[PDB]
Amino acid sequence: NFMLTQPHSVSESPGKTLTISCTGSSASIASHYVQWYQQRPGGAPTTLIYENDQRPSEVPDRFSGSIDSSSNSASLTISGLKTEDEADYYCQSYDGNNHWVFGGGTKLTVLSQPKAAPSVTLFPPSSEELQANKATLVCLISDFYPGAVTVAWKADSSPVKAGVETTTPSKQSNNKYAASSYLSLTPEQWKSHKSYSCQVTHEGSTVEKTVAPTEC
Amino acid sequence: NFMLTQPHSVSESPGKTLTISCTGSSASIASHYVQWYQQRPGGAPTTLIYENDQRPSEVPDRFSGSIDSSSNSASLTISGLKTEDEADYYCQSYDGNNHWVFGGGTKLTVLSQPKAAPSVTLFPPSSEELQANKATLVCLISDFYPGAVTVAWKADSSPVKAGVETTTPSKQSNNKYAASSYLSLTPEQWKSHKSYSCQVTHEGSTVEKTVAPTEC
Ligand code: NA
Repeated sequence: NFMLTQPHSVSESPGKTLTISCTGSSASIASHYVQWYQQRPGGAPTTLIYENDQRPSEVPDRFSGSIDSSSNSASLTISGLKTEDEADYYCQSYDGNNHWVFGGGTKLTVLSQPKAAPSVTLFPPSSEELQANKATLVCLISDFYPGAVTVAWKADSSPVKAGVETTTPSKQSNNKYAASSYLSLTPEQWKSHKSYSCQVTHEGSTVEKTVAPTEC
Repeated sequence: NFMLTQPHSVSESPGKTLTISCTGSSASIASHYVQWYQQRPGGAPTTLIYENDQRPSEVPDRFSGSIDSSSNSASLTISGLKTEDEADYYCQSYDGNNHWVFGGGTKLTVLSQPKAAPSVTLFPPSSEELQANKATLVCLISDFYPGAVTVAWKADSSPVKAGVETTTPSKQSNNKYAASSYLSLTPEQWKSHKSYSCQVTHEGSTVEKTVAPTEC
């Protein structure tokens, strides 16, 4: 039935303005009231926006709500960004039976350092692995900021989904993020295809790397 | 100066008995009092044991602390593991100047599913990488539970710390955990050494793979 989708992450420098979206599925977003909550790490969530655009008195005017019926979305706009705004933000509404429905949440990053697109290194199966009748590709994703990427794999052009595992991005020692996606297959599938590809999307950046069985 | 070392992770089925050890370095464990704190996931830390073995009345008698001067260690024992005992555990004492000294912390898991040691797949630098005057080794760690590991690299037989980056464990789709570690070298250092090793520790069990520079 009805479900709410939010972006995983949003970013902006201090003093500027960003916006978090909340897109509904299977039903109109305008059918029920939409709420917005801020969740600092540990502690009670605070109500920022209720009934689409009404704001509690203790919430500053920087936070505003809106509803766009054209895109079936709710929007939380935050101006005059401060570092204290760094938190997780949730949108909430009701389904057909007036039962609660929440979004996945959005990590707000107040940019403290230069942005960085990831390095994408694709590894073919090691000879040791292939001697053990096993085959796994590893897509290493390193040195990106903020820490939100989506990975897509391809075999001989067509995309694959079965056998794909992607780890949650975690921080390296230089305050940048690292992650890795891996695709496990049988050695037959590995050789029965001309090439494999791993495609990483990081905001408006897309890198795709391609490997083929070794000829050496 | 004075340091306190705990195992990284421990686990056991409900109802059994488990001991977490805290070994001191550079000074005697019997010189100052030892505390044991418990941090449940997402909660505030509380005092389990203070002054080596004194127990606050609100703490169940299933907890107990001891001191062993022969091994220069303090130990927390939990008789009859309960589900609410799943938490992080810390030992704490003082140095010669009576400043706080904390152990590294131990993650305790009450087993809800079978324990599974990790698979460790070690990848050498690809040709596409060495073509670009770059070299990265990737250690893929997958299919383990509980989700807690520590990774250590070695060049030939000496431990290497510069260039290591390890990601945090992420829950795969089969309800087990995966993680990765990578070591970034120059193509000169890769060719110079005769072998590289990645050592993964999972609750006193260690898996360790080795690769050597072979042309292609
Ligand atoms: Na667990």
